[PDB]
Amino acid sequence: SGTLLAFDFGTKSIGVAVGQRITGTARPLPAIKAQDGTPDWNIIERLLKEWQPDEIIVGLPLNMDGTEQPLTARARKFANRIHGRFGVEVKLHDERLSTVGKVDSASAVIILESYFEQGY
Repeated sequence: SGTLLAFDFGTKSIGVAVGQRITGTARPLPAIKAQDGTPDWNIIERLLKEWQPDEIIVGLPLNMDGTEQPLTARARKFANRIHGRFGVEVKLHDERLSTVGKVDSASAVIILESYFEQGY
């Protein structure tokens, strides 16, 4: 299909974006609340049945030198649980970021756009 979902892990909120390869674009969906990084999996399940993504992307936050940040490990755990519970291919995409509703998903849109621009 060329349809993809991206998630921006957070402990209180997880951003969501849906993207289309055919048109090469990404757009935000309403963020998902989390309780210490745990969402209401029914929401994630609904998104997967509704969009049938060819694969899903999860941002792997790192430092500008590529070292791991505090959330890196949680982000990864989150990524494995999606894959584990749903079987869809999940891909971690290095989120190299620096210290410088759908609006709460802005970071998920950037993660997905970057993933397309880098040729993945």
